[PDB]
Amino acid sequence: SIVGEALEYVNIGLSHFLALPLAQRISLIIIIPFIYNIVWQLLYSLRKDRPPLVFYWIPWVGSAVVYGMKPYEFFEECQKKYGDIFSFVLLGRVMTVYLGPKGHEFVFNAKLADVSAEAAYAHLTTPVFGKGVIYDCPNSRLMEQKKFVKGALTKEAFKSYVPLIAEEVYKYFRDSKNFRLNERTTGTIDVMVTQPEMTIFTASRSLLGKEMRAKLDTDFAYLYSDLDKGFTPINFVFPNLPLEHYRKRDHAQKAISGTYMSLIKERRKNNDIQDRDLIDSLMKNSTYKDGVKMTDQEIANLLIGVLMGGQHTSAATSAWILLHLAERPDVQQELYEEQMRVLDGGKKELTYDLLQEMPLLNQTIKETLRMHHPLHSLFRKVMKDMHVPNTSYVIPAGYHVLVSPGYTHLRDEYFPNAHQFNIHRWNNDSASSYSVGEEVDYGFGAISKGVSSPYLPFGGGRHRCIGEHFAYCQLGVLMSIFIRTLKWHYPEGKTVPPPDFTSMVTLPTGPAKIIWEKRNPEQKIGG
Ligand code: HEM
Ligand SMILES: O=C(NC[C@](O)(Cn1cncn1)c1ccc(F)cc1F)c1ccc(-c2ccc(OC(F)(F)F)cc2)cc1
Ligand SMILES: CCCCCCCCCCCCO[C@@H]1O[C@H](CO)[C@@H](O[C@H]2O[C@H](CO)[C@@H](O)[C@H](O)[C@H]2O)[C@H](O)[C@H]1O
Repeated sequence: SIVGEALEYVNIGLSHFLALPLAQRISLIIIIPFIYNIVWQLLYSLRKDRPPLVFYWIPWVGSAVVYGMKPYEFFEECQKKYGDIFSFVLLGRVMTVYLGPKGHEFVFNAKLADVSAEAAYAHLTTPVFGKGVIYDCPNSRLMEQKKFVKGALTKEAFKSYVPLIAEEVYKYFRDSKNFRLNERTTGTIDVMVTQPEMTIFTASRSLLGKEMRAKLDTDFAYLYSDLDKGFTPINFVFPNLPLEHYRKRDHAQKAISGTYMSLIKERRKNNDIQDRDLIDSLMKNSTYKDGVKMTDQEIANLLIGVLMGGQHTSAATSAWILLHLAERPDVQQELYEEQMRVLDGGKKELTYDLLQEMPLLNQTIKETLRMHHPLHSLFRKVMKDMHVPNTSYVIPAGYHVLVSPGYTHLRDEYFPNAHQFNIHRWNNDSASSYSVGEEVDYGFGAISKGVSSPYLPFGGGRHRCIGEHFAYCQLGVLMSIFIRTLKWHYPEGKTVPPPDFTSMVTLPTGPAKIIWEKRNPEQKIGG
């Protein structure tokens, strides 16, 4: 039994390792994890209680590069080889993807005990929004925060928002250097300049109120830019680095939330709390069901998060709407005729109810969100082992699950000719979304119990979006006015750009320029 002499040579070998020249040591510090990673994958591949794991060369990094550049093309290749459930390594994390409607069910309807959104997202959002809200709090708090925000998102609220949003659009056409319709009949714009600007102007005026919109006409607007630059997927890896980008971000968060808090405290002092905006609403309705009240700081931080999330999804979407219509004068013409019919040649004022009578306009939004889901991947951290039904698979705690309704939006099996933009695929189905059957309430209102729809621009289950009707209201007013006021087209040789999958939303790669011209060159915008 010469295991003793073998154990002596183990200790001897461990000693001889340290006497290697330093280059051989570093070389061994690199070659040994690499070889072990390959060996580990080969062994892992033997497992039958695990989904197939995408092979990768660089330890820790995994498939990060190819996933980040072209996630849908990555998914399609993986789907061909391995089917609908497969894992990949992403910067030290194991991501289990479940494609298609069954994956929507597996992730969006997973048990609260099994998965955690806030554990996946906290580092992404908390340094931008501030503490105590959205993902920096337990799920039950998030549920009620969504309930609070929904209280300012009623039909009656949208009826008041429409003329406010319309006013802001017309003001932008009049005053922005990108347009100046009283002085120019044609111009060239970068839609990733105009649309983020129009989106924050319209959303601040309606959700935040006249005071906070007024602020955007000052140097305070630079704080919003500074905060917007902090809203980036780099926060997943580097939420805080001692650089200037980060300190500009933190400073802006303090100053913007400070501005909101100043208005909040001034309103309470003056007893000036009406039903004007989301701030009024949160001042009157922000008590959790255990009787704890949101602080003024948490109210402000929630306002930041709502406005920032709504900012990126909606600005990206109206950019894509403009870009797809720039090569589709037929759609512009069809939309214009609908406007003339619904609004009696323009003699009728746009109202929230009339927006509902504009199916083609709404189908255009719907179809843009099919082809351009602003969020290509949604994440949950796995908290308890999950059995994948009808498989032998178990997804262990410490893994992440990734769901991608945006991938299914682009599958021919569910949307024939899925890479053609065609608003008429939605004829007699112009609703922003539809609960086909039974409903459930997680704390913010009854929503569809099933999430099997191949079309889920707004997600589903407890984390489902509550801004869908605001987004359609905002996008609808904005596009109604764009269509009635302008025609637009591409400069020669340009077409729809491909998306940027490394940004917070799948926005178009730039510079994405269109040329506009006034339908009525003599139309003037008053005020
Ligand atoms: C076209 C516009 C929009 C799209 C496509 C969209 C999409 C989504 C999606 C897919 C989710 C689910 C996220 C997940 O499961 O991880 C979500 C959540 C949410 N969205 Fe939106 N959104 C849009 C606009 C807005 C707007 C305008 C607001 C606010 C006014 C908003 C506020 C929220 C909130 C509060 C949540 C809940 C997050 C959670 O429960 O974890 N969204 N949105
Ligand atoms: O903002 C994100 N998720 C919060 C969000 O739901 C966004 N949102 C939804 N509705 C409106 N905004 C949210 C909810 C409530 C709020 F109040 C504020 C919010 F903001 C998100 C952003 C980027 C990625 C992402 C993932 C992978 C990726 O690819 C990679 F890794 F870079 F390669 C790129 C981006 C995922 C989620
Ligand atoms: C015969 C004539 C008389 C018939 C009666 C007609 C009643 C008309 C009143 C309709 C009610 C709408 O009036 C009021 O609108 C505001 C929006 O401005 C809604 O307000 C809602 O949105 C605002 C703004 O986001 C939030 O601040 C607020 O917390 C929320 O409740 C009120 O909830 C609603 O009560």
